[PDB]
Amino acid sequence: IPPHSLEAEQSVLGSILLDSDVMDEVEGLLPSPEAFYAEAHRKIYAAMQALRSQGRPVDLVTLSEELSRRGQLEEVGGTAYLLQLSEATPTAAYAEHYARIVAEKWTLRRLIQAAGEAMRLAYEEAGSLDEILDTAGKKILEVALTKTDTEARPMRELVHETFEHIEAVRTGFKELDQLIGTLGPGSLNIIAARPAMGKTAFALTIAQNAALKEGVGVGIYSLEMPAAQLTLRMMCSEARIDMNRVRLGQLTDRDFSRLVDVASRLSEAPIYIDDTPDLTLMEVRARARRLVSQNQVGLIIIDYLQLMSGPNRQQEIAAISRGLKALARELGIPIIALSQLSRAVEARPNKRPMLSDLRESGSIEQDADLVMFIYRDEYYNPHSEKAGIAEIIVGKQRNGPTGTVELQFHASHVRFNDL
Repeated sequence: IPPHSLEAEQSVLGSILLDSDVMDEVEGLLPSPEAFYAEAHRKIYAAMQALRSQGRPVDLVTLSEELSRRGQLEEVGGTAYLLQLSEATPTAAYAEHYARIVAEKWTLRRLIQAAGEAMRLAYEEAGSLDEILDTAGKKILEVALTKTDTEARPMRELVHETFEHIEAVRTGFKELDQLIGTLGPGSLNIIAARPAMGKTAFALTIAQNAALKEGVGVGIYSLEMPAAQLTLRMMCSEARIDMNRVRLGQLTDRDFSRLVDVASRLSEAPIYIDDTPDLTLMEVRARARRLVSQNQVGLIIIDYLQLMSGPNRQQEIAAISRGLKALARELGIPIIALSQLSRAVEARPNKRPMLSDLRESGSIEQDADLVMFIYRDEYYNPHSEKAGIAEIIVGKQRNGPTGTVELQFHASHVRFNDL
């Protein structure tokens, strides 16, 4: 008994016949013929597009020519139906309006199908519970995130959307951003370093710059430390208070209000932290979808990869990174995954990481769009003069070349600042 609007479909086709220039507008809201419920209208529309795909004016004459060629001129109702579409509407000025109706009715049908797909998957019982729930959620979430079902999208549709976007997440580090640009939609980004190098501190800075400055929602999978503590660290770091040394009864009335103010700014940030300790890939996916749909979220951080479970430790990690790459794509947002490195990195004179070091943790390099390492000279040389300086080595990216960019690191309250 599927939702549709025969009148709106007719008005759309009819108003295109009255003025083929509305086709611009209409194709925006109705990119794919599948939007049309009536088999007939779907054939008509597909032919009207091909006529634009050939650049020849779409009217009552050329449409019959194109249809009868393919053969459906009678299927669609003859040129008499075509005639009726013309007169059944007095203007072309409302094209957009009727298209919005047709577009919306389709989404409902699209949802009906996705839901029915989930329902059919549960009955079958083929595949583990995790796999069922994963596909069920992917289908449903696709209805809201993808504009069509079309397997291969036409360039015209694609160009329209990219151009629409260029008439209108960043790391926040001005010099790094120059080198790598933004962390693109649907990308896996990897921050890898030896433990205690400051990946988390680094990641949380990005999280704050994105959420507080750019105003983009950011979800954190804090697999290692509990949410409560991660929150204390952000407050205390910002407010310049070493919570590990300084006790409560040792706070000045001044710097106390100071962290209440730092706590005020943080409290308004759209940062969501999930600290469930031992998540599988499937679980992270399932949670991500719930998070992303309940909240405006443009960034996800996994801290850190090696603490995730499997359903060979290299192969589990490689299956995880692959699944995260997929997730990023499915949601159209960047995902940061933090990664630990082997002691292997340290068994050589030049103790700084390089892309090669990653093949030790499986085929992870292949699925990461960006790879950034963190090296500090203080880590392997208590004396050595590069104290306050930390270096971020872009091992792999697509917006520019490789390169080491340097930032300030104050070990005191564990922060990263521009140079």
